[PDB]
Amino acid sequence: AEITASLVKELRERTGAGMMDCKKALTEANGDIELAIENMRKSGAIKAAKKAGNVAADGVIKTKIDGNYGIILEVNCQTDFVAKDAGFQAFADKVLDAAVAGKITDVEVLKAQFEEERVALVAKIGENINIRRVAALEGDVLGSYQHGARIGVLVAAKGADEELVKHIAMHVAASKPEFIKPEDVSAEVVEKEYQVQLDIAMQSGKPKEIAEKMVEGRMKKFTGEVSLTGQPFVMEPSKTVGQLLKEHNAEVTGFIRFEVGEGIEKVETDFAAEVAAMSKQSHMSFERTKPHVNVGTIGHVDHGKTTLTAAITTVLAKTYGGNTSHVEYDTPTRHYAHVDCPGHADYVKNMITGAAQMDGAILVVAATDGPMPQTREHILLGRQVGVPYIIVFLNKCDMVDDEELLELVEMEVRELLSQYDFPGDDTPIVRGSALKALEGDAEWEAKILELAGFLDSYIPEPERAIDKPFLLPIEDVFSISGRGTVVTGRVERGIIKVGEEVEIVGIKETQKSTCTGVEMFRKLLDEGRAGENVGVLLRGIKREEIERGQVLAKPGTIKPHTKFESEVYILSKDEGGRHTPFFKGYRPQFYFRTTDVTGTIELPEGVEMVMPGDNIKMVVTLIHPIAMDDGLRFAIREGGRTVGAGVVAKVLSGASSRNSLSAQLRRAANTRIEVEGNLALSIANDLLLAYGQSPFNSEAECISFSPRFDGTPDDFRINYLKAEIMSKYDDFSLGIDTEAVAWEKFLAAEAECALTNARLYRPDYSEDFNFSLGESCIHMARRKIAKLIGDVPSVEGMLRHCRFSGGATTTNNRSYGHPSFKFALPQACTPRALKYVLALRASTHFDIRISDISPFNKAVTVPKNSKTDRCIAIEPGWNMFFQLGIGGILRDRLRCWGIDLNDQTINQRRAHEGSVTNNLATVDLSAASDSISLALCELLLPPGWFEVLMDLRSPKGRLPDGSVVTYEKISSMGNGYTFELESLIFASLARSVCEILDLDSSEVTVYGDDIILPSCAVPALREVFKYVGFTTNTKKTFSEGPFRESCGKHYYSGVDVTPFYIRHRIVSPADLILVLNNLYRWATIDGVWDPRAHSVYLKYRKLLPKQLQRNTIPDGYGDGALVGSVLINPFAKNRGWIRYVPVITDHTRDRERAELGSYLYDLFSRCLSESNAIDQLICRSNPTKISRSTGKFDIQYIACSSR
RNA sequence: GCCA
Ligand SMILES: Nc1nc2c(ncn2[C@@H]2O[C@H](COP(=O)(O)OP(=O)(O)OP(=O)(O)O)C[C@H]2O)c(=O)[nH]1
Ligand SMILES: Nc1nc2c(ncn2[C@@H]2O[C@H](COP(=O)(O)OP(=O)(O)OP(=O)(O)O)C[C@H]2O)c(=O)[nH]1
Ligand SMILES: [Ca+2]
Ligand SMILES: [Ca+2]
Repeated sequence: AEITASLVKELRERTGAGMMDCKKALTEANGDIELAIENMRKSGAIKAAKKAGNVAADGVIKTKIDGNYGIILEVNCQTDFVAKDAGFQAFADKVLDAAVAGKITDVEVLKAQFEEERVALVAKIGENINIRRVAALEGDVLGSYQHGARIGVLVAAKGADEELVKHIAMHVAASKPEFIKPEDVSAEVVEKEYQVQLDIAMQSGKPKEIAEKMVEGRMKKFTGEVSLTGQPFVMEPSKTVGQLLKEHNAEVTGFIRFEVGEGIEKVETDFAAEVAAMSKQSHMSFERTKPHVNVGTIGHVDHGKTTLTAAITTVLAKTYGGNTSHVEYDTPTRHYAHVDCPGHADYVKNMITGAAQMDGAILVVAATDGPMPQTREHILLGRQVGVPYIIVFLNKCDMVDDEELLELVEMEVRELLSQYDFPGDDTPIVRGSALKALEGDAEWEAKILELAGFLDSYIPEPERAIDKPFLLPIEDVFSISGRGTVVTGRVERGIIKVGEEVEIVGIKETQKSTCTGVEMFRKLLDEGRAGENVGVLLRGIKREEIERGQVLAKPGTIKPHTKFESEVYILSKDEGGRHTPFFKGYRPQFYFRTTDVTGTIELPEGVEMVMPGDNIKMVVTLIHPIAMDDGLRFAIREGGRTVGAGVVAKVLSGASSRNSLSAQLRRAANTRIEVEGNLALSIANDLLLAYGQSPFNSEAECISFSPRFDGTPDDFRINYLKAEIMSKYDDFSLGIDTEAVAWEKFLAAEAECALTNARLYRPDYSEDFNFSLGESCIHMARRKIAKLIGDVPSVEGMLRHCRFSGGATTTNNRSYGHPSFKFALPQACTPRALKYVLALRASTHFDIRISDISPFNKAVTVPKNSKTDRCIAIEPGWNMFFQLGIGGILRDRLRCWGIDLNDQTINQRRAHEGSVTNNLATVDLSAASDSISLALCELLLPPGWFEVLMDLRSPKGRLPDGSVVTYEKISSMGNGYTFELESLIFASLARSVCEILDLDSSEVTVYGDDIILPSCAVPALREVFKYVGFTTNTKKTFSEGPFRESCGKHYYSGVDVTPFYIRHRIVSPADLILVLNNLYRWATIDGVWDPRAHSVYLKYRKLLPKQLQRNTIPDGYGDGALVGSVLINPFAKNRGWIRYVPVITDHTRDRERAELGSYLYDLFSRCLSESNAIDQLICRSNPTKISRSTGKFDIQYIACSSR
């Protein structure tokens, strides 16, 4: 030792400071008990001193009101756990009570008055704490709301009562109103804020008043919303607080709102590379089945917790060979993933959300200080979250010589533990140091190895999924003629062999049956094992008495319940969640395994509001049963949107609306808007005029107007609209205009592939003298293609990418377009394509039948402009099945050239850049995917690929005119890979032009035929394209000037000038609503109208049935309602804190789906899956449902968010 | 009325 036995046996029982701060202040005070007290008392200030250098992010807020004098107080510490401790409560309680009396407002007054007592705890605890600020408020009838402890508010209101200033307090704490009234705002913060926005918009070319008018209406909101007055009342967003006041009788004199840690920093703490940080200082000098265990580390800030998981990692490496920021490390036996629990409220979040589950905590306490008062709250957390086992590491022991004190704290700790029902007597506790464990010190190196040895033995092997009792959440149910009723889904746990009896429990009287079989798309099996997607055939049960939502379990394994208590986390505004709080009523959907189900929730004691971002326990009561057991995760949703996660804790026992409004709307919907002439056009003209431009003279002008690419952005923007807005209208009658031009154009493309097919298979000028650019790019391109693409399409690629999808094939029409009707009905197929089908058939035990074995496809016709149609081709369905495969593989391979064909996004930005910069061109080919001749493909593609492309194409054509074509081009759009093939042809050529000119190939980007490459590359690109068959559309290709367009977006000197198109005779309210929304979106800046267009909007809004004039939805929710402000929608129906606005939909009618074809589509699709801070992993993908579109409209009520 |  260094003293005697228990020399500190009560030198902490009156202090609570460190152990080696009592074996020290009691050695230079020679066993003087009441001396050491003052040696540390006036020395406990150098402590609090060495702490103000530690950021104090966490803490608590307190709130007291004396008759009508109230006070709000922020006394913050630096941790979740300290803020909730018994002590740090008492201190701020008193410092608060001694403030009503001592009516302070100067922080320093109460500060120093306690600065004594406040260096008393800091020492006892170990955290930089203090009283950061204070203020107070006096009014007539004033009140407060205290949101747990994170945040509190003070409201003073004249003319208000008890259940009102409370509600105004609750609101304030939600909507952080930076002012009491719109007019309150600093006529400086705004005299000059109207002088900065006026440039944002006057630079866009907007005329004086237009920009003014616009900036005003927008500054007008910029205040109302940040002002208690112009804020939608949080318990009634239909009306604003402003109106809530004036309406009751009262007004509000003032408010204070405090939130723990406002404007501090909280400087991000990344736990991951952090371990690496301490470790790098000491780095200087088969069987994968193994169990995966999760542990967490929880203790006092730098009691070594950081260093210990750092020591854990290294010492494990020095011996053996081996979410949201986590470090892993290995044992000869098992694998560990380790997290830190820096916060309570933050750990719970991560545990309800599933992002970080605990199998066993390891509590970390330093032996020189022993348990800190707040260690109670650590064991508490584990207790609350219900961490099954806790292991304990005593850190930094070497600095405690009297081994009597080790056995002391060890005993101290073992007490606290069992105070919260953990087995504190029979729990392992290693005594060691991480500090010298890093420093290679084998003596303490072995202590780490010891703790580990426990992670091995005391935290038990987590029960494997395969080992639990079988269970399969039912995604879908089918009746297969002669095979019987089968269900599909993924087996969650256990095994299911054929013959066994299964229980089908879920939503009705749990029923029972027996497993007839088990199969995948290719294999037929006799057992289904955990993690596998299968179909399971039953007997005796019919498909009308099974629902999706139900599970298929081993009998007695699970049971149906309707009520449970649970721990849920509501997502924040930031994380996709709601952006409004909810209260007593909340009635959302709880999505369980594979289905939404609706329920009511009841808050615990003392809580009546809930906000995005906050944890919360609630007792959920569902509208009908669902198999469940403790620990079952669920999502909480609002019409498809996830807004919270949750886990069932304990399961209990279990003991507004508008139908004439619905009909009123339904009827308006089904009306015809009626007028004299051409409304579409009339709208365009009242628009052209409202912007001071000549109207279209005649239907003739609409489709024959060329914009001027000069002048201000504003001047051009409408000028561009004027040339685009009517360009696609399909109902001008005025023209000898047909689709005969479509076939003329088509015959011309063929005629061209003919030419270039001849020219390209014949480049023997019988000479060398002459070297050509076209020739060189083909050669250069071929070589890059082969390196990107391979010799031939990997069986795997072809295997994971072939699929049915979508619309017509040679055998099915629009009505039978769905993938299920492609597996159902026999599909055509090409002579050359037969081996693939037959290969597919040898591939599966299901039926794969060719209907016909023809070489033809159907050229047909769809709309394009007013001037011309577009011919496409409808392919033999089996041929399609395989063209999607190569299409799918080219789609990946293109990624390596920086082309991403899913994301038109990247081609739009580069269009916007080209737009200010002028260093990028946007180029456009004319009859793009009709000019790619056979010859050209064959020069460019590996022969293996080209063969396969010839196998998979449709060789011959079959026109409406009954005639024929033997295709000269390789393929027509309609073909499941011509879009990716044309992308790759175009990219490869333009990249070659890049090298030939010393430009960076990575500057090339391509989506279909929308090509973007450096502006210098274009004249060359032009010539290459001419050589290889293509014709570049000089009109739509821009390599200079202020204009660029790519993939739907059109830019002018960087301002978006993308137009909108009226494609059709507007006839139904929906038609009009749609045009009026396209107007809205094209003429609104952040919800604020250009007034030139606003008048025209208002004018034509009056053509709609009245109810439809005021029925508004937000943006992003479609077009069956006018886009505007949802909080002033009289038909909006708030129902359980989710608001529902009704929108127009197309009335449908159900059709029989093909049971067999829909089940193949399902099983084939699960086959597709196995070849490919988050909880989208809680939801599935849905059953096949067919419907026919009647021309009538309906009204559906859908979920909206206040903004 | 296909392919993205
Ligand atoms: N099957 C099909 N493919 C299309 C369609 N639109 C674009 N693409 C694909 O991208 C390429 C065509 O770009 P487009 O915007 O249609 O222009 P284009 O019709 O070929 O020629 P143009 O410049 O004369 O309009 C080829 C084709 O595979 C379409 O409506 N149907
Ligand atoms: N595969 C396919 N590609 C298309 C289609 N329409 C346009 N594109 C492709 O995008 C390129 C740009 O043509 P745009 O006329 O600006 O229309 P968009 O690309 O469809 O724009 P948006 O996002 O609004 O749909 C041409 C073509 O490659 C289409 O119907 N099918
Ligand atoms: Ca084009
Ligand atoms: Ca294009």
